[PDB]
Amino acid sequence: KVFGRCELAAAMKRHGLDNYRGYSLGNWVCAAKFESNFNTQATNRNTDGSTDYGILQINSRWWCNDGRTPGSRNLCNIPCSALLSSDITASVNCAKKIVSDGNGMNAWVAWRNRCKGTDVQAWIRGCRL
Ligand SMILES: CC(=O)N[C@@H]1[C@@H](O)[C@H](O)[C@@H](CO)O[C@@H]1O
Ligand SMILES: [Cl-]
Ligand SMILES: [Cl-]
Ligand SMILES: [Cl-]
Ligand SMILES: [Cl-]
Ligand code: NA
Repeated sequence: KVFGRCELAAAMKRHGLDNYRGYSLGNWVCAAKFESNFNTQATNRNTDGSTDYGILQINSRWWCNDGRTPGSRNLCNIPCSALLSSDITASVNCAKKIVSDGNGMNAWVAWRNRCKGTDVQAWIRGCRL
């Protein structure tokens, strides 16, 4: 599923991401925009053999199991395919654990490089929330 911008902001807000660990909703929508272009089916292979999955590009090195990342963890206790569903519950729940692990949203490389320090409120501008 390719979410619309305001459609994804609503779903993130319903699942409790707005100001989760102090990150306003616009941060999460910006992160999704540059990680997956709002596409729940996005995948990308990392150089070390791990793979990032879904709308927030969550990495199999630490957070999910895909059966093909030897030595990795499954800290969110989910198959990585659950992160590709049109329902974003799994991605949001796992995002909440990642963002709580000490490093905030710096765990998302695209957020650090393309959202951090910008007007992230622009990303929820005009949305009925
Ligand atoms: C929280 C998380 O899994 N972030 C990943 C990061 O691990 C990975 O290096 C990158 C590759 O582009 O995508 C995402 O930002
Ligand atoms: Cl915001
Ligand atoms: Cl594995
Ligand atoms: Cl959803
Ligand atoms: Cl933080
Ligand atoms: Na894993």
